[PDB]
Amino acid sequence: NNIPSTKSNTFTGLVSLKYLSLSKTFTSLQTLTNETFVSLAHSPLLTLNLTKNHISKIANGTFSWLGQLRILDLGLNEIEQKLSGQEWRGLRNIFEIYLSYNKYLQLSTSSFALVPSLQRLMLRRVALKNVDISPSPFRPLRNLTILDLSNNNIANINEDLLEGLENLEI
RNA sequence: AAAAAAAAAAAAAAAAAAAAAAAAAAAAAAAAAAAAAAAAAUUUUUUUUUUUUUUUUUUUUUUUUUUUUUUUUUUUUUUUU
Ligand SMILES: *[C@@H]1O[C@H](CO)[C@@H](O[C@@H]2O[C@H](CO)[C@@H](O[C@@H]3O[C@H](CO)[C@@H](O)[C@H](O)[C@@H]3O)[C@H](O)[C@H]2NC(C)=O)[C@H](O)[C@H]1NC(C)=O
Ligand SMILES: *[C@@H]1O[C@H](CO)[C@@H](O[C@@H]2O[C@H](CO)[C@@H](O[C@@H]3O[C@H](CO)[C@@H](O)[C@H](O)[C@@H]3O)[C@H](O)[C@H]2NC(C)=O)[C@H](O)[C@H]1NC(C)=O
Ligand SMILES: *[C@@H]1O[C@H](CO)[C@@H](O[C@@H]2O[C@H](CO)[C@@H](O[C@@H]3O[C@H](CO)[C@@H](O)[C@H](O)[C@@H]3O)[C@H](O)[C@H]2NC(C)=O)[C@H](O)[C@H]1NC(C)=O
Ligand SMILES: *[C@@H]1O[C@H](CO)[C@@H](O[C@@H]2O[C@H](CO)[C@@H](O)[C@H](O)[C@H]2NC(C)=O)[C@H](O)[C@H]1NC(C)=O
Repeated sequence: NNIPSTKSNTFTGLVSLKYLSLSKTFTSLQTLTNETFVSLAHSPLLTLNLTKNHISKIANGTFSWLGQLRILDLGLNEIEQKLSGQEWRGLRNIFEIYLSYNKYLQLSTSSFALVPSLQRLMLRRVALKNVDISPSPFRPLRNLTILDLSNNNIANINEDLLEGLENLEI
């Protein structure tokens, strides 16, 4: 679809919505703030698709109202930002992360400490850099089961990386 | 009482020529020093500009194989309008 962007009360009234797909829907969503998904405050969403939406920047607390959100898809986008952890603020019980197929995703020591209840995490084709800092960004995470960092040209990995990820299987 | 010649002692003052010394200043010659400086012969750091080797990401191009559709020119054959 070709909707420019959402409004304050676009999705207001959906008190039972749990499956939402917005793939290749928004063309004027270059920058994401915390006033986009405000309409879904009362929606117990479980799946969220946002691929091919030309997402390039998200603000702190954008998904704060998505407390019950478990599945999110931000792949196939043009994200150009520095991860700090506050981008995933408000995710009380999140299941997995879809941020593959990007061009720049810089990781920090606290980029993922806010949400430690993940299950899967793949960063395929994101060109991530500077993951040599200690402690590792994945240290707080405990229930990761699938971890993919392929097609990103990892410069270096140290001993502190992949520490304590006992639950990992793939 | 006083004045003078030969012979002998002389005490003081003003000058000088020498010897033995001693402080003071000024000249040099050697042993050191503290330095603000100067190079030269051995180690190496940081930064800028660039060379070579090696491992990989993105994009583009060539070829081969497989496969889905828009068009088809053929129809060996089958009942026919
Ligand atoms: C959505 O994103 C905007 C943009 O970052 C957030 O606005 C920012 O909010 C912080 C926190 O309040 C502000 O920092 C501090 O604000 C207080 C006033 O509350 C002020 O006294 C401090 O000096 C400091 O500035 C920040 O200025 C503000 N920035 C902008 C551009 O608005 C907003 O809070 C976010 N909302 C949610 C729900 O996440
Ligand atoms: C948002 O919607 C899109 C479109 O429906 C979903 O894309 C689909 O994603 C799945 C899983 O990534 C794809 O399945 C896999 O496809 C690859 C080829 O890309 C194949 O090699 C695998 O064996 C597997 O079949 C699926 O093809 C793909 N469909 C389309 C039309 O792109 C996307 O998953 C949705 N995001 C969600 C649900 O979070
Ligand atoms: C969204 O949240 C992140 C994480 O809280 C914010 O990043 C944080 O920004 C502050 C203010 O710049 C940083 O504090 C200072 O950082 C400098 C280094 O940039 C450091 O030298 C100072 O001593 C001080 O700590 C904080 O470190 C930084 N945190 C992280 C994890 O990056 C970001 O500003 C927020 N953005 C918005 C729009 O609200
Ligand atoms: C990490 O995974 C474990 C195992 O799935 C989680 O423990 C479960 O937590 C739920 C909800 O709190 C309980 O209903 C289950 O009974 C727990 N299972 C076990 C075997 O203990 C744990 O909560 C996860 N960690 C985080 C931070 O979410």
